[PDB]
Amino acid sequence: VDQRTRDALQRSVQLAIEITTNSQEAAAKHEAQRLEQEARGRLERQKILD
Amino acid sequence: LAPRNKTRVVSYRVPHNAAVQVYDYREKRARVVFGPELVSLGPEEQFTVLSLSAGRPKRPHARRALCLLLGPDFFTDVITIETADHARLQLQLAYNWHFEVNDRKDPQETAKLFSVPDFVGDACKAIASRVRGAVASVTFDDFHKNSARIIRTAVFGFRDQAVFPQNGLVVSSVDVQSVEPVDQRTRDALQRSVQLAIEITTNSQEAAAKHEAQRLEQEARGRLERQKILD
Amino acid sequence: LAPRNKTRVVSYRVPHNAAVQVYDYREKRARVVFGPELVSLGPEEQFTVLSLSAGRPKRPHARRALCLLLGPDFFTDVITIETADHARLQLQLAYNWHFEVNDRKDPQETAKLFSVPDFVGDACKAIASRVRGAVASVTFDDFHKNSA
Ligand SMILES: NC(=O)c1ccc[n+]([C@@H]2O[C@H](COP(=O)([O-])OP(=O)(O)OC[C@H]3O[C@@H](n4cnc5c(N)ncnc54)[C@H](O)[C@@H]3O)[C@@H](O)[C@H]2O)c1
Ligand SMILES: NC(=O)c1ccc[n+]([C@@H]2O[C@H](COP(=O)([O-])OP(=O)(O)OC[C@H]3O[C@@H](n4cnc5c(N)ncnc54)[C@H](O)[C@@H]3O)[C@@H](O)[C@H]2O)c1
Repeated sequence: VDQRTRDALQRSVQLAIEITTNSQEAAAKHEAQRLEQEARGRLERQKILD
Repeated sequence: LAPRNKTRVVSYRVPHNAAVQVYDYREKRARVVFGPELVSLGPEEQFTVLSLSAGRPKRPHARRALCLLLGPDFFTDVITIETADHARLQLQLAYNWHFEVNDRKDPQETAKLFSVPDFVGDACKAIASRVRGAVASVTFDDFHKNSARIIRTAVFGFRDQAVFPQNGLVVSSVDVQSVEPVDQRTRDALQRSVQLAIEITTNSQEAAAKHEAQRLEQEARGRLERQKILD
Repeated sequence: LAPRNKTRVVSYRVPHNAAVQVYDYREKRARVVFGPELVSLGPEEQFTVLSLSAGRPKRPHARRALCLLLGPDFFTDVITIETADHARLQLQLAYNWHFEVNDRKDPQETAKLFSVPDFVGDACKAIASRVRGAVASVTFDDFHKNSA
């Protein structure tokens, strides 16, 4: 019945959306770091072979 | 239009896959007429007029009719629900139904098609209550990624069809059409999510290109050093 | 146009790969006429008019017709979907269909072609629900590279 209550719940749903976007950005950052380290390791082994 | 002749036998042509109910108030005898037969009233018989539901949010008392069509039709309803994350969002569903009349010669089975005089509003509010109840304990992300299975489990049970045994109305399918948030801020927040996904994809292709460039650069450098020592 | 002679036998020429349904309300007998035959009504027979779906987003009740064409045609629909990355994007699809009539002499099989009086809106919303449901759990990059 109270409008303030519904307005308070809108902040809850926008915080849930912000949480989901932060989660996908963190997953992308960790995949980027894994590929970066794999390429760096292959590059170092190739420099020693050269 | 033009007036009808009150002295002529009042009659009506029942379509294919339809039925009418008509009770002889004098001779005390009911009959349900199926198929594409032509129905002609006796001197004291009357029709059973069906007050049905229609419209886009399925309001009641919106389509009065005279015969009952029991074919594989569908009707579509708009359902506003809210999730466990308090995400208000509205749906558009589609409901394949038909009537299972086992025997058309049975006076007791075929009477039950008119046992429920608003077979559309009943089924639509029933499926609305079921879907609304099951989604209210499901978060927004799970619902967005799995909303076919959620609603198909909410409507049916533990089952391929949702039979309604008061009148024999099965519901054989549900077809979700449009799921969008009621709140504009919600949609605006999701636009930032999709543009971040695109930026992630471009950063991934740029990193892959950089690592391929570094591999070719080191290979050429190694061949150059071996050639300088040979010279 | 010019008025028709009400006293003449009302008749209609069914095309190739088509059918009509017509029920004799007096003699209590239905018949489904196939092929390119010419159909002539008895004194109490009537046609079954089909209210179909048409248009670019496939609205309902947009093309009333009289005979049923059961050939290898296609109809095209526009489907707005959304992916697991919340990418709203619309499609244009094309649906090769035909009717499988095993026996044209069977009164019960051939009655079922008119069992569903809007065979276009039904199939298009059904394929819309299926595609919309399956793509909603697939990310945007996978869908763009593998959407066939
Ligand atoms: N198999 C199919 O896919 C199929 C077959 C026939 C018709 N259709 C059409 O699909 C459309 C869906 O639109 P909607 O439901 O959003 O519009 P709506 O909500 O206004 O339709 C109300 C529903 O009530 C039903 N109805 C009306 N009068 C009736 C009677 N006398 N007896 C029994 N049932 C009756 C109709 O079939 C319709 O589906 C219908 O208008 C219908 O003509 C589909
Ligand atoms: N094999 C083929 O590729 C082939 C064959 C014939 C026609 N076509 C044409 O392809 C076009 C596709 O356009 P669209 O579907 O976007 O336009 P649309 O969506 O307006 O067409 C509606 C569909 O309903 C069908 N239809 C109309 N009246 C009918 C009846 N009485 N009985 C049975 N079916 C009926 C038509 O075949 C058409 O495909 C059609 O207009 C059709 O003429 C293709």
